[PDB]
Amino acid sequence: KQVSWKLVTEYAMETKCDDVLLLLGMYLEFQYSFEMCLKCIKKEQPSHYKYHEKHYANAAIFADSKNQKTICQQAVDTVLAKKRVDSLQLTREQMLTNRFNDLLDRMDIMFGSTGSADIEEWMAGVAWLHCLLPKMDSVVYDFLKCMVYNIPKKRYWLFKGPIDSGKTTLAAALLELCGGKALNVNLPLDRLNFELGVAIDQFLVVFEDVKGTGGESRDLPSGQGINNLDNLRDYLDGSVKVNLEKKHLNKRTQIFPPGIVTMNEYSVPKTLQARFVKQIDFRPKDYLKHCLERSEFLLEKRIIQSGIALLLMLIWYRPVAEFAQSIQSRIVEWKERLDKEFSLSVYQKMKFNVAMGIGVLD
Amino acid sequence: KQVSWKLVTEYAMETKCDDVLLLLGMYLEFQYSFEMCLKCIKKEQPSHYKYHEKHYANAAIFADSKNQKTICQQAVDTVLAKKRVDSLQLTREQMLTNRFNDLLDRMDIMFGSTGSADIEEWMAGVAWLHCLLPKMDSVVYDFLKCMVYNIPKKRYWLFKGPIDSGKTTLAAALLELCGGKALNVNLPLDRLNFELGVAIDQFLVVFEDVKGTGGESRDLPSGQGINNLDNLRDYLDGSVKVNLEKKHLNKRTQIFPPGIVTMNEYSVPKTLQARFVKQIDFRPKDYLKHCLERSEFLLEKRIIQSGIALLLMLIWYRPVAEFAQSIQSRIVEWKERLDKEFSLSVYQKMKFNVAMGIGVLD
Amino acid sequence: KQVSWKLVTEYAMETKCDDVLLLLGMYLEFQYSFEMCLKCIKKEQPSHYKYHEKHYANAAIFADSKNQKTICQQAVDTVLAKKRVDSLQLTREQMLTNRFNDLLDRMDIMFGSTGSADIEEWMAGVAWLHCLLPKMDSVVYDFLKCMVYNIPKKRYWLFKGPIDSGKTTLAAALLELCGGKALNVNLPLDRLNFELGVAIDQFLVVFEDVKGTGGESRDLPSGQGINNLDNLRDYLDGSVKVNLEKKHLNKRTQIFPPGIVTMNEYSVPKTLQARFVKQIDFRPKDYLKHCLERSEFLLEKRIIQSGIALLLMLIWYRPVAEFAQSIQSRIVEWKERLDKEFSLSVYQKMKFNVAMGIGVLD
Amino acid sequence: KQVSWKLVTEYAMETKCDDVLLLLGMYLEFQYSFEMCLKCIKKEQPSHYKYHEKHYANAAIFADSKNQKTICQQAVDTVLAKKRVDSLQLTREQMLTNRFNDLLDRMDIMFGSTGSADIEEWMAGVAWLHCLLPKMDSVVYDFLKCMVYNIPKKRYWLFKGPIDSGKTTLAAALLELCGGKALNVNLPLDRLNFELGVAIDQFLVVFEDVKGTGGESRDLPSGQGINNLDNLRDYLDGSVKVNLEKKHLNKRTQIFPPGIVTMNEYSVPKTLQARFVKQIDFRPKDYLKHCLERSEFLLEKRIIQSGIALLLMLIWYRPVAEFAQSIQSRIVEWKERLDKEFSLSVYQKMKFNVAMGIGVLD
Amino acid sequence: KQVSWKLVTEYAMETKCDDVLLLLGMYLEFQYSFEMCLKCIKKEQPSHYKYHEKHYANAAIFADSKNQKTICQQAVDTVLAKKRVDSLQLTREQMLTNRFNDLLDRMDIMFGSTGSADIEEWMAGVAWLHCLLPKMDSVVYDFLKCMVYNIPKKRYWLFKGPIDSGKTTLAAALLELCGGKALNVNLPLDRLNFELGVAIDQFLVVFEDVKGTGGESRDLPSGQGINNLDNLRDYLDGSVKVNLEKKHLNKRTQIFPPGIVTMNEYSVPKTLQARFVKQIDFRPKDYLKHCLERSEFLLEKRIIQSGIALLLMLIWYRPVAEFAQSIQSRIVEWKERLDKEFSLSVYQKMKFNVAMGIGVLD
DNA sequence: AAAAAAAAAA
DNA sequence: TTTTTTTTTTTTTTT
Ligand SMILES: Nc1ncnc2c1ncn2[C@@H]1O[C@H](COP(=O)(O)OP(=O)(O)NP(=O)(O)O)[C@@H](O)[C@H]1O
Ligand SMILES: Nc1ncnc2c1ncn2[C@@H]1O[C@H](COP(=O)(O)OP(=O)(O)NP(=O)(O)O)[C@@H](O)[C@H]1O
Ligand SMILES: Nc1ncnc2c1ncn2[C@@H]1O[C@H](COP(=O)(O)OP(=O)(O)NP(=O)(O)O)[C@@H](O)[C@H]1O
Ligand SMILES: Nc1ncnc2c1ncn2[C@@H]1O[C@H](COP(=O)(O)OP(=O)(O)NP(=O)(O)O)[C@@H](O)[C@H]1O
Ligand SMILES: Nc1ncnc2c1ncn2[C@@H]1O[C@H](COP(=O)(O)OP(=O)(O)NP(=O)(O)O)[C@@H](O)[C@H]1O
Ligand SMILES: [Mg+2]
Ligand SMILES: [Mg+2]
Ligand SMILES: [Mg+2]
Ligand SMILES: [Mg+2]
Repeated sequence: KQVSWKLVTEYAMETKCDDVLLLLGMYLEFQYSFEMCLKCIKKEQPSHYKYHEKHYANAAIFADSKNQKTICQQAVDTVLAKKRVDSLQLTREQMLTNRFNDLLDRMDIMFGSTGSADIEEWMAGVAWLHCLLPKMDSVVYDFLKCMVYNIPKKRYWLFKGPIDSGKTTLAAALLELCGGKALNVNLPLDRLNFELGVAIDQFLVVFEDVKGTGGESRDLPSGQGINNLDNLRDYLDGSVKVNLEKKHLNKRTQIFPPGIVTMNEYSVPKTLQARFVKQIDFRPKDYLKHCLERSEFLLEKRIIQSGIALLLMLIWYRPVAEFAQSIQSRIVEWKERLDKEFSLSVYQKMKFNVAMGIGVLD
Repeated sequence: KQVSWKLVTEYAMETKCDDVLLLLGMYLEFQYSFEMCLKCIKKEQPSHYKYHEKHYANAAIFADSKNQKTICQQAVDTVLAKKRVDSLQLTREQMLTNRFNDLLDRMDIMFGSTGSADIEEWMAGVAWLHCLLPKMDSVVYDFLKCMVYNIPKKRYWLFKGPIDSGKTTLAAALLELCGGKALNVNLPLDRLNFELGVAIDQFLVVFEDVKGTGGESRDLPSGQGINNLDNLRDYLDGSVKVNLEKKHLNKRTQIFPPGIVTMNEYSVPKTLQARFVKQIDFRPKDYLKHCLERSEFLLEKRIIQSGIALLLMLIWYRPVAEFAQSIQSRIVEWKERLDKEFSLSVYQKMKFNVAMGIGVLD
Repeated sequence: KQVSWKLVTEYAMETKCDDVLLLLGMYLEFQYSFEMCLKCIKKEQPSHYKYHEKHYANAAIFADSKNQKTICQQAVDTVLAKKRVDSLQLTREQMLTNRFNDLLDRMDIMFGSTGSADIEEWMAGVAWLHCLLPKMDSVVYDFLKCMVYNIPKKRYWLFKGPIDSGKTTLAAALLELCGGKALNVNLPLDRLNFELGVAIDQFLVVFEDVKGTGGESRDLPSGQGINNLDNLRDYLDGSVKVNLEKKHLNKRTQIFPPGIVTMNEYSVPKTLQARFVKQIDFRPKDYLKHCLERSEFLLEKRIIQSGIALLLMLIWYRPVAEFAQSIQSRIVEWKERLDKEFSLSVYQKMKFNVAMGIGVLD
Repeated sequence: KQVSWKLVTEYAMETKCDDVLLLLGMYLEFQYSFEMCLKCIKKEQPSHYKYHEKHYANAAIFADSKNQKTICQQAVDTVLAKKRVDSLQLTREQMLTNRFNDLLDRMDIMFGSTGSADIEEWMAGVAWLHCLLPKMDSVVYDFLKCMVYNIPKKRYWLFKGPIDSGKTTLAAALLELCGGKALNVNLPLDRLNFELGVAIDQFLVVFEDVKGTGGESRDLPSGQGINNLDNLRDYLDGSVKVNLEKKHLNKRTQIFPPGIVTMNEYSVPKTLQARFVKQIDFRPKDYLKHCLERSEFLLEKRIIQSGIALLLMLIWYRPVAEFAQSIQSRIVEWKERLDKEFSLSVYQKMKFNVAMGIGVLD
Repeated sequence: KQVSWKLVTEYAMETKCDDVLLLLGMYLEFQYSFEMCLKCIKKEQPSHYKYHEKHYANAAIFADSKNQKTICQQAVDTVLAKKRVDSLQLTREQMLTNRFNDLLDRMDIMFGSTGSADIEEWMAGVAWLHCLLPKMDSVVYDFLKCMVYNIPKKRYWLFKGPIDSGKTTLAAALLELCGGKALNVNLPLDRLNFELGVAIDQFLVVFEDVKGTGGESRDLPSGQGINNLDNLRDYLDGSVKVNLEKKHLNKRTQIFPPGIVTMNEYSVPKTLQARFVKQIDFRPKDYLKHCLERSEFLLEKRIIQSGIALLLMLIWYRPVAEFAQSIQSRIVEWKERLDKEFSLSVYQKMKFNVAMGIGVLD
């Protein structure tokens, strides 16, 4: 009997593999007899134990096949095809709702019986993040609205401030919450062309720690990053479709995604400042630093960087009526869960602990 | 049974699908039965609900196929071949007439009972756009005439003015009305051959926010753009055929499209000014800014940069005899629809509100 | 039943089609039955209505085939192979005679019952174009003599003059008269490889706008152009073969074609200038500008740029003995036809109108 | 009978072979009959004598086959697929435990009856290494734990010190112990992309002697290293997934490995210093120099550079409980072997010897 | 019946086609029936009329083939393989003997019964070339011997003299006879290494117009050629193999080819002078100056710069025994053709006329 | 070399 | 017609 190419494509669609080698490796694991397999007995990785029993019959025939990478490439092309359909056909609020469901699925595994995560530690991350900027929940919601509305010159936010002020921390958390890519535009213009091609069909880009000039009076070393962004100001506007490029593929024409620019206090040209709708001035705080070294699980488990921490913040602080109709059902359930496991008094003591620089759980 | 490559060519041709991954994605959605399909029920996308019932039988066989991307490649090659033939064989009047028919089809769906667009909001777009440049309806007709009369060396228009003056706004509207591609020539000169290759068989190009050398007082960052356009000088002239590159394809040779250059008050060489038949000076106006702040639907729905806003402007202001004979009958219907839904007095109140800087609809 | 690949190759040879997508586009239009075919009934395009009835039966089978672009590649390669053979085999007067013969075929369909041109406008172009230089008929006979004789180190002519001097209008007409290609050599020297590849099997190349060095005293931007040409000095001399790379293919070696350099008043190094045969100093005239201004049809119909206008000028001025003995059979027919259209009086009158700076007509 | 592609993939997996030509050469060795095979009788290389008898039947049929590289490519693709699966799915503690197992498998061969090496020479390495830096066993355990926890922005170490001070010695030993590659960030900034592409799927990286711009007054050569490294801030941070590229391969998105920066006493900008957890001030020891001059087998055998000498240090000094529970069995066996072969007095004498700069083994 | 790929390969080997399109194009011309076709009847191209007769049957079946480019590619690959075997395995005498045979067969086409070239003008070329130096036939014959023997040190010749002394004329004639290439060593040292890469696999190289440094006390432009060339000592001597690199390609090792230095009369250092075996003082001759003007067809068809003109000089002046035994039969035929058309008295009169400045050939 | 685009075998 | 094998370019290097 022949290998079903349909079942490989179905597995790739269910797990959302863009990576042809990862799909090959995953599916080859399904060779071995389901009745005994240690990974399913451990329930180690969910993209295995949920799928092995279904795919075992096909994976045994797949292992005999002489064209295995051709099968996996078609399956990856089917996942890339659906992603390009979704980008052109979904409303941008549907795209965010789809990302929130994927994060809520990940939360259901993390905080259940199987998962390692302790919501007490993750909500301590919510408390630490809510102390970073004034009215942080409103900041997050206003960012989401901006990324959803995609208003044709009002699409980018600027994060500015010293070393260890929290810019990359909040940017990486918003990058996981919305989904997107990080781009390093400090590299020279002849390689920059392929860096920008990583934005093809993405929801956000974050331009991380871009360097200007005129910094040596502050011992900030100069670089080309801000001169590179001002050559790309066509891409930051998003009024017209730009032509993105990746190796061997012909150019794709699209509106370049919304995003965040993070920098130290270099000077920004007025032409580029015109592209940024809002600037957030991050300031280092002594108590946030003292709190983190007494609360090291926040850094080790990467809680303060995680989109799941900002999503928990939105669940805790925002009204139900702000979420899209599809997720409001799951959101109401998560609000009940947080009010069951924390009183307001535990959370208010967590924020008091942060302001004192004491360990968040103390 | 057997997969029909012909039917995929029909769907690609009717959808006018240039992208192999988009065609693959869309056609695979037809594999599910149209008796239950929620997107046929909801009628969310016209590229689906019109076609699914016809293509279900073939999409079920396509989903079992091992050739899937090869089937899609030939269909896409047929759509690109149809554009090649049209680009050589049609007069520029007929090419523009076809683009107007395509926009009028889209207007019918958009302003019909199935559609989401309030015609009153888009006619407020016509009012805002008409206040940007004096005699803008004549500017638009003069531009269309200029792009149809592909007169060598009298082919390109220059847009000049400060930050937030309207250059990108109007160029983006003309780009959608006429059809064309935006090009960035601020990137370095070794890489531009593949940027210029996007102009193959396009009706217009727009060279967007290109940067001058010098002029670093006034805080304008210098860049290669204007020198790169003084290079490439025969591309702008269009007396001679230029040679254009796509990856894995031989050098296509054609007269490079006419177009617009938008730039931010840099100094232009006399050699390059000799290529531009008309310069438009965009000037920032306080009342347009305050009008937009109070009538934000214009930016959220992207009305003021849409080709449909300019097409509605031409339908309102130009006499029918200036449109092509084939499209007269459809345009008389639209003039009747606008005069039915709008008096002149409602529209003159809209223009009065724009000059007042209050909300255009108030 | 099978496709005849030989009928597709016969169509490509008949129409001299060397673009693979254009051949696919053209031949697919034959799949509809010719008896109701509007494009045949209207006789719009000769490349369709001549051939549809013959190729219909094969195009129906071709439309069902699964390897359509392979069939077209072989047909295109047959046409490119003929162009390659005739480039190496033909005596260089037969090359120019062949090029005249299908310019005369092109004229014969322009001015016929299905025609779309006025001989008075095209001869008004001849009258205008004859004014541009002293004894223009002798100059074009000198140029064509140089291009057929192709004497080593005596192969190129230099056109210099300020803005709007006529050098591109004449080079573009000579380009169409000989059927060369225009090469932009202002790109970086390491990336001219595929652009010089366009010169393979051509009769001329025109170096439109080679930017020089030291133009600042004249407000002329500098660039790589002249220094690239001086690094191509062996290509200009033509004493040795050069190795030209073009894609889907191995490299072709040939003596590089002769040609024209057009140049806006830059400083030129003696090592370059010393090996052009003749420099023509173009300069503007007030009466030509007012004449073109008062007779817009010349520009709109591309008359003054056209090698058909220069070919008509050769009919009107040169003895019948100058043309090749084989083409004289067509030249003598056009000779009597132009006398039948125009007396010397109306020609001299329009020569006077040009000299008076009034509209060339009447 | 047909060739088993499965048995080749099995050989590739058991050998961990990811070079197509090496796999082809290795499997072609097996075609010659087992009973006669001189490589099996001499027990030359374990990758042959273990596997030949099993694969001879298949290798004879492989040696006749016409698609030998296609067979090996799939087998190499299967090994690379497992590497990419394990890269995403393992915890970093398991990655390090798998590396320690592969090292202990090497140690079995090195110090066994067939082995080629003397434990006393290698343990003299442990004594020389422990004297290089104070509390070296804690420094190495703290390093392992730092690379395993991978705390963002708290995950690179700085090895700073003058000429000949042991930096590259310890870095090479740590790089073999953990696995990883060295990077030369001093290259011109265009090359930097393909340098950084070496970090793909690696557990560590080391930046070997990054040169700065300062310190000409202390006789340190200027270079671009520190300036290039400060462009890579987000690569050192590890908060965001950076987009690495190899030659011709498309961009792969991952968290950049943690690691070590080695440099002479150039000045470090505060933005780059803020990304290093620990500065280890390496300084030259008179006694280590006089010791190596009289114990040169350490250099000849490459003992002090080797991760096996650092692993022996960890087996000697650290409690059993600090190792992963999977490998504790082997660690306990190796502690008993070391206590059997070396009295503490033998090791004490070695350290007293190197402290005096006497030959370690005296 | 099936196409013989062997007959296509045989045609390519007998025509020496490196070119896949030229092979395809010529072979398709054989598809027409031999009894009637015009190119045969004209006897115009020997690469057709010799071969069409036998290849007709194969070309008819080849015209129906679907593989046409694949067949020609294999045939061309055989001719390239033939060249690479000959390149590595021939003696240097055989390489020159093959160049001679190709030139004699090219001569026999030019001068035969179906000829196209006036043997008297080419013999006036011999008379003008012989007058350029004392004992020119000994200069030519000894130079050929030097390049053939390729003796270390005794390997380069210095062509020195005033401006307009014929130095580049004679070097160009020797290049075409021996099959070399020309180099520009004047460049600053940076790009010199890619310039030396021109020499890979060439038989002979010429250093064209080597500018010296010290001469500009006179009108001689000071340049770096001599001091560059002094440093290239190992390339000149040819004792040891040197690395050569073509752009974008890896280095190859070979003995750098023998050659000529062409110089204006700069001072030469003693160390460079030792590496030339002979210096030729070219001097200006007024009677040759006036002879050129009175005979200019020599320049118009470059007879006095063609390799065939020097080969005619060797055929006229040198004995049969000095030519290679393989070619002596064709040389005896060619000697008799010159003897029967030119008496020594008529040829001596040509030399006398040249010596008198009489350009008339008589 | 690695991939995209393209052609041959049974 | 189903299934496997082949060619060529891009990229990279270069400036
Ligand atoms: N506001 C803050 N006050 C004190 N410590 C902070 C703050 N924000 C972040 N940190 C600490 O600094 C580390 C790095 O934060 P990060 O967001 O990368 O700083 P940043 O503003 O991006 N600095 P940089 O990227 O170097 O300009 C975090 O892991 C925290 O330990
Ligand atoms: N003439 C105008 N006066 C005031 N506001 C305007 C005007 N035109 C446009 N705007 C505002 O400017 C925004 C951007 O316009 P846009 O056409 O992109 O500017 P521009 O002239 O291209 N500036 P820039 O691209 O930076 O050179 C619009 O979204 C409006 O909010
Ligand atoms: N001798 C002339 N005097 C005045 N106008 C002229 C003359 N020749 C041409 N023109 C006008 O100049 C326009 C462009 O001529 P063209 O030969 O393309 O310019 P040019 O000299 O090449 N300019 P440039 O390419 O910038 O050097 C034509 O379309 C005419 O309108
Ligand atoms: N701490 C030390 N004191 C004295 N000699 C040492 C020390 N460590 C190493 N050596 C010797 O120095 C040699 C080079 O050591 P290595 O670790 O490569 O130096 P390094 O610090 O990397 N030098 P550099 O790379 O120039 O900064 C070793 O082979 C030893 O012979
Ligand atoms: N003895 C002679 N005296 C003067 N002119 C001559 C003589 N012999 C030949 N010529 C002509 O000299 C011209 C230039 O010679 P050529 O060899 O091209 O330059 P050259 O001698 O290399 N000068 P240069 O390159 O500046 O060193 C040719 O066109 C010859 O026809
Ligand atoms: Mg940062
Ligand atoms: Mg703009
Ligand atoms: Mg011009
Ligand atoms: Mg070192």
